[PDB]
Amino acid sequence: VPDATRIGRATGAKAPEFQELYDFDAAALTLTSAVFPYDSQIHRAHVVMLTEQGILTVEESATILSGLAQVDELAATDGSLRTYLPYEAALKRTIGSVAGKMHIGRSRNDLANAGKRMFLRDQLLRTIEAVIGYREAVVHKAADHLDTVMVVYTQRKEAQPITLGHYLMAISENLAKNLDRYRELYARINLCPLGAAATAGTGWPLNRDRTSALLGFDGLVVNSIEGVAGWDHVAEHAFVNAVFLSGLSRLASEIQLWSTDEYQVAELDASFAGTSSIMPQKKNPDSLERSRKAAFAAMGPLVGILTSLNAIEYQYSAARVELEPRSIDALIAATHAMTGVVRTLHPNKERMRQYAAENYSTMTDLTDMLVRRVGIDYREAHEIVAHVVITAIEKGIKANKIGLDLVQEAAVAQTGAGINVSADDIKDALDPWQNVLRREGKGMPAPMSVKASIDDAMAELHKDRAWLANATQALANAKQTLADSVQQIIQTDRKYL
Amino acid sequence: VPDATRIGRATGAKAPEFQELYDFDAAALTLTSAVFPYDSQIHRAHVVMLTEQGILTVEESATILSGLAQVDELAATDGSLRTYLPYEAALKRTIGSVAGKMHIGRSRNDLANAGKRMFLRDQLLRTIEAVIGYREAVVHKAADHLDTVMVVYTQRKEAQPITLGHYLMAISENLAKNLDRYRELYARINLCPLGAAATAGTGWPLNRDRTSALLGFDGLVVNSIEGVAGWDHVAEHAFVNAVFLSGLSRLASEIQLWSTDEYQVAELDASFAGTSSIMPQKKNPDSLERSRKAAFAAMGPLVGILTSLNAIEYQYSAARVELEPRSIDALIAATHAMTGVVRTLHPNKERMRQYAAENYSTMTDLTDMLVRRVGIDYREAHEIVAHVVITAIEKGIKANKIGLDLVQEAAVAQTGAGINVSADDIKDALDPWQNVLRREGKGMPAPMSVKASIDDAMAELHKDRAWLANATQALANAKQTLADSVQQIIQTDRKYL
Amino acid sequence: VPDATRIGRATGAKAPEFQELYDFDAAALTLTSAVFPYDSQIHRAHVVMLTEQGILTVEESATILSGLAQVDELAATDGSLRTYLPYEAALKRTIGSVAGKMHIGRSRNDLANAGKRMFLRDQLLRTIEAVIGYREAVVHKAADHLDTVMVVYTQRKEAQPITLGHYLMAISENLAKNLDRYRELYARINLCPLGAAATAGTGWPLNRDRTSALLGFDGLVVNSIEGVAGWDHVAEHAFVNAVFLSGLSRLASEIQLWSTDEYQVAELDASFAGTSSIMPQKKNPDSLERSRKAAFAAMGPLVGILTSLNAIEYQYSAARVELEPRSIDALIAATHAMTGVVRTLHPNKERMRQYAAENYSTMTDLTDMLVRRVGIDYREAHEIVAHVVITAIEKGIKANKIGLDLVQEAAVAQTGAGINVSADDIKDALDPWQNVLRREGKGMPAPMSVKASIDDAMAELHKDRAWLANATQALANAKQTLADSVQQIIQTDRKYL
Amino acid sequence: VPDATRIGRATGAKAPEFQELYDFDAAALTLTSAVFPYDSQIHRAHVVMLTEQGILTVEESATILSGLAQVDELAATDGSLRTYLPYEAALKRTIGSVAGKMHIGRSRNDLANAGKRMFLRDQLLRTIEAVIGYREAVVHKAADHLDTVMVVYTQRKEAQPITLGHYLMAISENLAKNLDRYRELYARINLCPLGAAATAGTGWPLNRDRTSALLGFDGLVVNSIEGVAGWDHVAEHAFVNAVFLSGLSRLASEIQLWSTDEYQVAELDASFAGTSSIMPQKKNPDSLERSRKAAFAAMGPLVGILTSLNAIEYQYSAARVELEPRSIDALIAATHAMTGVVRTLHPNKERMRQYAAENYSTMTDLTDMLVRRVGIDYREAHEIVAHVVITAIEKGIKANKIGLDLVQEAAVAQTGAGINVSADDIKDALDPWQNVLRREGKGMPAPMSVKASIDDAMAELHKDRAWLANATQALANAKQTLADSVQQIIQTDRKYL
Repeated sequence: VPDATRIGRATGAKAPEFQELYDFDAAALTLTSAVFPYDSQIHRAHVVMLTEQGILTVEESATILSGLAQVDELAATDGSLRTYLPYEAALKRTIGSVAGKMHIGRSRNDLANAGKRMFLRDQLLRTIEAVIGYREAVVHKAADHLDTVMVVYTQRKEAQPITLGHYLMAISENLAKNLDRYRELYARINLCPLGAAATAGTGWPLNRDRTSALLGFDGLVVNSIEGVAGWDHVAEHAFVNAVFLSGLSRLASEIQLWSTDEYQVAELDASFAGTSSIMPQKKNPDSLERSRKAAFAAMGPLVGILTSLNAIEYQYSAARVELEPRSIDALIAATHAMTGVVRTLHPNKERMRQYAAENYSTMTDLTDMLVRRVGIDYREAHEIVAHVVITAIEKGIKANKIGLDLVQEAAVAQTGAGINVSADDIKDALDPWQNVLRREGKGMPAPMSVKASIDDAMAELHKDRAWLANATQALANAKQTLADSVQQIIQTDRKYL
Repeated sequence: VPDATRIGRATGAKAPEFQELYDFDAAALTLTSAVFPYDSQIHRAHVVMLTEQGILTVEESATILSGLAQVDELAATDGSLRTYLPYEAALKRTIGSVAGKMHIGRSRNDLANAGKRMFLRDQLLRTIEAVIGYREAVVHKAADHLDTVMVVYTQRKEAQPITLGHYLMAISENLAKNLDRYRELYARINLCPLGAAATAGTGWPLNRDRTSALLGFDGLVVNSIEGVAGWDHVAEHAFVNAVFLSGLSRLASEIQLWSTDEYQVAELDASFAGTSSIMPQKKNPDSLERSRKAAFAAMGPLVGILTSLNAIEYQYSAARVELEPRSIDALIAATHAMTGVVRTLHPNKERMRQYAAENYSTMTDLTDMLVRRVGIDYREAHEIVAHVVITAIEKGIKANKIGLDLVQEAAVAQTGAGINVSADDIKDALDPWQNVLRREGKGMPAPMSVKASIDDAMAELHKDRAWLANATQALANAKQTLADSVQQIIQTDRKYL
Repeated sequence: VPDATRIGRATGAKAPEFQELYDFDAAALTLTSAVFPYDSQIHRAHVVMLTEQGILTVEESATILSGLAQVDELAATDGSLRTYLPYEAALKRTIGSVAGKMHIGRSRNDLANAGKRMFLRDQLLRTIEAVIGYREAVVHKAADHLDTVMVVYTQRKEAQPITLGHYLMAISENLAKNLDRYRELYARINLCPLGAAATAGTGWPLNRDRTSALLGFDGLVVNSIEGVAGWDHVAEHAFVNAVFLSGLSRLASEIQLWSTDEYQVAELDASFAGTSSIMPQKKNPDSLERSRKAAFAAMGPLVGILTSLNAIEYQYSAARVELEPRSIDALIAATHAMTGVVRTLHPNKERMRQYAAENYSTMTDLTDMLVRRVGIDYREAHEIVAHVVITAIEKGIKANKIGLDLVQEAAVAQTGAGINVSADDIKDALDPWQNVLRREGKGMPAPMSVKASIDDAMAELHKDRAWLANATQALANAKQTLADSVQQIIQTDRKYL
Repeated sequence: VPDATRIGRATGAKAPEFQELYDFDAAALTLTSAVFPYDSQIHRAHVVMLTEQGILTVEESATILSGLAQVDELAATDGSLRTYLPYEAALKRTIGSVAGKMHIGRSRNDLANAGKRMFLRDQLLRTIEAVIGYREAVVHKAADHLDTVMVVYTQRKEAQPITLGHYLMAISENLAKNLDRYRELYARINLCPLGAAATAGTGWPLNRDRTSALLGFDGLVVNSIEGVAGWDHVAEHAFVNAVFLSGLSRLASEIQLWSTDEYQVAELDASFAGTSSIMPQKKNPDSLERSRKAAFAAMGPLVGILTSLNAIEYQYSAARVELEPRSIDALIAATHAMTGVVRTLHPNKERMRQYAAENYSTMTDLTDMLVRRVGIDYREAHEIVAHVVITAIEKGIKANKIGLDLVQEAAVAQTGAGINVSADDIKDALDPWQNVLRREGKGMPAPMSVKASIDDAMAELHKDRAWLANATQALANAKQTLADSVQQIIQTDRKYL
């Protein structure tokens, strides 16, 4: 059965990144189902530590640890066993009374806090990976468009000449700082609240550093109230999602205006556009609009979370709003989709050059030139060139046909004085590619300037990937160390007692 | 004329920190008036740099720089001269045509972006100072209450025994991470977008590193689009305010429940409470409620800013919502007020000890004890002690009068079996101060454990102050260097030409 | 298998209304799956109208209408057939080319707009029903507590004596105005945008009034742009949910403070409370806190929707945020839960009377009495009674033991003058039940005053139910008329051609 | 001194409506200063009623009422006398002890609640007036553009031909429903909570209907808790502002795209555009962007208010966020500005007709035609016409040059079959003005259809104005009745005692 939406101008298949936008909603787990595997890790690491502290005998420990494996498999099909007390009770039906001892010196409060942190931890690494993939597409694309002269806009009005590479490296710098936000957040998420128990700790001599290490954390949430009452990292995760997607919305909006029937300076790749069920001519920006809709929706969780924190005391509370899997799934899908839009975007280079040359974005260089040559102040030069534009529009003269006669009229009509400049000066000022070549300082659109910041982004991307790799490898190490300690106890009990 | 609100039980004056809450609203500047002094700094630093680059002659430079001083003084009483173009025009009326040359290679876009950053920069240091003052009061107060036994709550129900020092050190840990957020933000605020001009730079050979250094920045916003289109730091500043104040709201809510007529475990200092104009008995928590109202209002700017970013392209845009002075003024007033509430809070130690001993917060230790002594699993022990509570309530027995007979009944009625524990074990378990002494791991309420994290917070506060001092001193250095360079040009022109 | 959470003090089963809070999240449909049955109604009504307009022959119509039945059944298990174009294509595989003609003069834009309206329509009636059930429990409960003297609070400080019936009738008045909001909204939701097609109508001679009537609408969205671009009713639905649940959060917070270990003026019914997995004494207000969490989350959709509307033009747009089934499901569950909390709430009448008599909420009547008897101004009387309270607290005198000596001291110590009142006046003023009986104006807690507004709420509830019944019956009528017209065409084609 | 921003292409003065956007921020009152005149009305009406109830002697009443006049004048320059207790104390310094008796049976709680309602009441009428002025400009403008053929957009892609009048009447229908929202809100704002006193009424025999009538209310907030705890009308006022401005943002965004350098289908009037301080060619849409920024900011108050309601009990609370004067002032300025933008907008009719004829918005009529003539299903016809567009773009054929050869190619290349239609059918289908004339059902762009809904909007606007007039006149009547009753008492005391 074919894809019934790939009709008319929607040729080929949806790009896989484009399809994500339609799939994540119905495939998203509940928070309960997504956190549940991490709770089971906590059960194992907590029991291991209880064993190493002499609170559980090695017999008791091995019986429990083997029960968790059995119950974990039951809960794969029985959703009711995914909250703690149903889980504990089913473990008691599987190995008996000893099951209850896995909760010594522990609570649902610090269990839930740790499990949700572990879930948000992986989803944070999942996000950093996607945001790195987003930046790479952006930077790779910039490197191919150092010569693609085009206008930049301000207030949705043509401003000055630049290049597509210049524009894309603004997104790279936006994404670099969003990656810092995410890494900063990670340091506060990857703290372990286990050992806080209900909110006040326990008399049982737990080793909180041990449970924290086995579960992949880089440190502890020290104070026990903060361990269960702390939620600011949930609000911050929601925020960074919101702020990052707002920049993604702006790019998607920028590209959507580029690809209007009236601009026609860019065209979406067919694999990222849909059609209309009624209007055959439509090549619709469904990818851009559905991506932005995910950006708008990220406002919701952030507001919900902060409202819930403003409404309570500094306590554990069941009234606090969560950051849900479906919210992150939406962020990932949009990020993947815009990664694809950017990689496959088709710039219409000739109409780009045309707008830059004809629609008066070069007037600033005409103004600056009068100031460089005849030495008038900028406000006066600006007033003359304004008259030039006003007159040229009235007379239908495109910017690149503006000449000496017209510049002389405006100076006269505005100051009574002529102005001492040559036809060649005007010609230089009105050449959009020279507008680019002259803007060669740090962060400006000249090729050697944009290439320089691309090289910097290359070096920064290598560090981004390195940070991601070390963080991913660290969690894998602790996960492997935990699985070893678990088999160690199960085999020790099997052989020596 | 006396303060007509200090009547009835509202004895003495309002605490000055309490009065701030009523004064900041009517005293708050507009964004235009608050940013305007920083724009004038930018005019000076930008002109200095234009001079050092040979774009302005030293004569032109000195004439401009002297004009800014004159116009700055005019604008102290003429509000209309506080936006750029009115300012430029009044400088032209004061020194003539040369005034226009101060805008060479510059725009209102990067001017405004830099000026607002400078304003938010100082207000960020102002906030860190207040948040440090908030943490100091919290930690100083904790150090005096290592022995103040009291219950901690979860879900607004008495949970386990702790101390006031333990509770306050949860706030200290919350504030430490909010200080990290603010310092992380500072690094992104203290970047200079000047040199971006409209959005694309300029042909004029500016030294952007020079203007950035003279104005106190630690680096550049490199890409020129990001220089004018970047706003994520405004949204992040709004967020950290929102999240930090949400924790402040929770403490104020915690203290407000403490000081209810029904709890009576704490009392606000008279200088932080008001009365009722109708009900003479009221000692009202106006300080707490008005502080929380500031926390709720901080939701607004954050949402407004992110909405505006979701609604535009990646451009300079006049449609973006600002972070207003009055919003920060509200944060500061609430922070100062809660600094005062915490310092002067009166804990009712005896009723604190009473609740801890009588209202069953010690039952967990009774449960843990059965598990330590007779070795039953925790779920079974928990079921027995639950029956103990149910029966003791039915019979009006306070927790600390629970004895061997009752524990034996419940075990029998629940398991058919007696339970092998002594009267002295039960007595230990039910002593609320021993509940505290036994919770002696990291982050737990035992005095030696709370004293340990106080010492850590002492060391962290010293670093907080050091970071603040270095950051404040750096801006003062650059401000002094700028003022010197300005006088240098004015005196060079006066003597040699 | 028993409910593993019903342990300790959590005796019996969860109340069914309480269980809803834990079930709705995993059971909630996607917007696609919830709107899909209504789209199929639209297909039928649209085709019927096309037939009555002579755009489809009766043969074509019957073939289509029979295909929809077949495809509807396929889509019950094939989720992919629940968006339009997959559905149309599968109808074409089932009856052939004629399938395409069901889309004549129609678009996905006005189809989706109408289908979502129909979904929100039923969910709005579902909400009004639940909110009526909420008000009935509130009013029924008030009628049983005209004598339950208790203090009302302001700023979480005891204010004046009232009764539980008085308090509950404030909620009834809050709910009456929320029912008006919902009915006002309904009139704007129940308008039909079908006939707008893409956004501009069509040349095909549709009868829009006909399609609107067959689908249960009370009128048209007239202008065709408004038909597809209109979304304000989605934002308003989100808002009323948010504002109504905020009042529900406040009641749940009110009851949660009532049921603290320190207040003890009310107790949740065991079927609406949980326990702790660690602390056996806990009787936790899970119902209240989880209900409030739904109130906080309703902030999200509202903000998401309005953000999306602020970010677009006045057009159809795929970027607009929806009101999702899971959001409404949360509202319903919380409303049902608080309906149960209110019905089964256990007021502790004796401790209610005790607080009212001892904790100084009667001082206003003491103040008013001095003004009635000796004729001093209220500010002076208020200052005397304030001194009375201050002294009585210092000396440990409960309010109801305040006598003539004390009142005379305070007047002397404050004015130098005695005060001409009798021991019996003071005794009257300090009797909390007389405080109630004297507050007998409109809306005040005296029994005859509260009974009067209960009778009014009875009459209003009868009208609420009548409006609901007429609105439900109207949709059922149109649904039946539609099903008849569909069978009419299928049988006409079967017999005569 | 001239307006230094009216330079370059910013010719003439700012339109006064445009200037409002820059003035309201610095001119906005605090909530305290804006509510204060209404509090003084309440003092008068409350005292009058106390007199009519025999609680005050006519001597006492006249002394008070004359004092309020004196103190009102003092508070015009002394801001400290604008909150209640400072005001009462200064009235006591002016007429003596009797001043205190004006507060009998009253509180700051119901005083503040009523005063803020009165303030929001007038500001609501102020808003309805502005929104009516907005709709009139929209409808007046539509009536002049029944022939202005232009494309409508969906997803920012050209959709189908319409007219400017058709588009504007979508805004009129949006505004009609926003006027209903505002009138619905008004009925809940114009209820009087006075008589509730602290929260529970009073023993003093007040006539609440009397005070309510003298102050212009149409009814009472009956229950006394609801009288002081009720805030839902504040949240609803914030919402309707937010939702209405979101529609205003969308129009401003629509017009801003119209007026891009690339669309050029509309141009802002010079009096509603600014220029750039650097780029002389800029004709910037400052009016549109600053209007949208007001729409985004209206998100803030709404969120702040609902957060504060979610964070408290159902009580009077000083923690509730207000709707501030500056928020409404922003709404009014934007509404006035867009009223001016719409009235003075310059449509470029020829380029409008050009886009409609050349850029393929007529393809739906080409598709519908194949279905009408040869009877193929819509999906097949749609696939053929899609191929037509794809081929015509490839070959550079504008829509209106599409002919029989091309249509025949596509049918063949897509179905193998030719298609039985004439050159004249195709020509009809591709004529954009006939696309309009054929869309002649309810709400469609045909002139006789748009003229019909203009006549309806005319009739609705007359009713809008009538409702506004009756509501304004009613408040003026009660204000005059109050002023009479006040002079009555002052003159009665002067003559007879």
